[PDB]
Amino acid sequence: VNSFSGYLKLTDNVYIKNADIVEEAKKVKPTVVVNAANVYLKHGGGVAGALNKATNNAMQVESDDYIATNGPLKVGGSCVLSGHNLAKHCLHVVGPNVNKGEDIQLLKSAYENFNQHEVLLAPLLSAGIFGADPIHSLRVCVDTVRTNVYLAVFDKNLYDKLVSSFL
Ligand SMILES: O=c1ccc2ccc(O)cc2o1
Repeated sequence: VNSFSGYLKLTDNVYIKNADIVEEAKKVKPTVVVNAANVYLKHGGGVAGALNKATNNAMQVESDDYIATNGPLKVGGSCVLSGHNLAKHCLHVVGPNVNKGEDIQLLKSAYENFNQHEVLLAPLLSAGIFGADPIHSLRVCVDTVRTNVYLAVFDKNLYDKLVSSFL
């Protein structure tokens, strides 16, 4: 049993809810929240900007030190950093950004990072301002992630379309 509430079960391991991932993280304090990161960990907008704002910019300060030491992530890659006030850990995962021309095949590689964690609160990778089709992102998630993933979908309209089109 875990603390996640109000989710719709899609598969053995994947759950979905219409929720603000920031508000959900603040309520649950999950072991792992996933950030929709870029390779520079520049948390300007979308999920990343909202998560970082909720940490009062402490996520960005920590991320800048990580990049100064390690250099940029790979598209499809990840790193584990603090979850600050939102979670124990934040798994920063880089899905391909269609609005930068990145290979959508890298979305599966991005979701493979989730398998290193038994339970996660996450957004749909490469959705929103990353430009991918969220229906596709949900299909890749279900077909790639084997650990237990609780997906928070920001738009109510999109949530209802993801559920009503799910195979
Ligand atoms: O300001 C916000 C608050 C949460 C949030 C959550 C997801 C997203 O794509 C954008 C967002 O912007």
